Amino acid sequence: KYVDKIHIGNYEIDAWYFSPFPEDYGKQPKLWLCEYCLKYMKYEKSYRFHLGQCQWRQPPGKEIYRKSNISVHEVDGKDHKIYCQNLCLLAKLFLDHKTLYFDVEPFVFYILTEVDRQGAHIVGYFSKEKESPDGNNVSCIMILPPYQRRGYGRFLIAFSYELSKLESTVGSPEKPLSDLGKLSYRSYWSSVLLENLRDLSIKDLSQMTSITQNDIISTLQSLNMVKYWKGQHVICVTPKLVEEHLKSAQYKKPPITVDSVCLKWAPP
Ligand SMILES: Cc1cc(-n2cccn2)cc(C(=O)NNS(=O)(=O)c2ccccc2)c1F
Ligand code: NA
Ligand SMILES: [Zn+2]
Repeated sequence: KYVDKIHIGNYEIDAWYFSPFPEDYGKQPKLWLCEYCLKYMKYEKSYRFHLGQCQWRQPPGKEIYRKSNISVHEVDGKDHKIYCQNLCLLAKLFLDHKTLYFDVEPFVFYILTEVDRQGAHIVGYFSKEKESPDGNNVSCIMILPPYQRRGYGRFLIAFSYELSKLESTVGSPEKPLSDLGKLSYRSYWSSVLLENLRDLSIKDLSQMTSITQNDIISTLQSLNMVKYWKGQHVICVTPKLVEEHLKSAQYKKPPITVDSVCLKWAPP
């Protein structure tokens, strides 16, 4: 019997996939997580006791982003081993293709939190290899289900690439991307490419955004905005074909914007 339902903060959330919590925790009906330190418990009474004991009101690590009540925390797998393992155990409940939850030292995690008077509440996260050989600026990305399809996920993609802009490199998410993930990247890419051509070689669109050319190209093929000439992909679009696509219904909700002004990060 596996964990199938968590209680975290003020939400109960059904599980989507199997997550390797220790067998004693699995056999429980419900798992109870401190929304700040991510400690998981088997009983409401231990949960309730911890709630009055817990002194954490925010994630560990450094607050590298803060605009309004949106915040992002940098947490190093090496410096916060237990926390990051709980994080991956939580994320595995909603990621089919994540395979890594105890070997956290090679990774750095970026926690997205929403702040109120009581504290900074975890919305989602993405992981990132300290040293990625395949040039992957994202390993796993996860938005908690009650926060999905409301901007936070795209915000993390943007934030992932702004760190890519500060390291002077291009990066692509590791694969396979989940179903919600595939649709969120194509949408982000489309929106960033379209609003760069309303405002260029493919190699230029690749350095101005740190999007890999394959991701640029494949998105432009999805828009029918690229011609092929003797083995080469060429952007072909009129400013009108950028503007209809840009104002089509899909790009109408006001996103949460990464204001680089408010990003207190420096490359290693
Ligand atoms: C990468 C990613 C992953 C997950 N996820 C995976 C497992 C569990 N969750 C959820 C989201 C998401 O929340 N997408 N919706 S969105 O942020 O509002 C949004 C709006 C416009 C354009 C692009 C996105 C997401 F982006
Ligand atoms: Na649910
Ligand atoms: Zn705690």
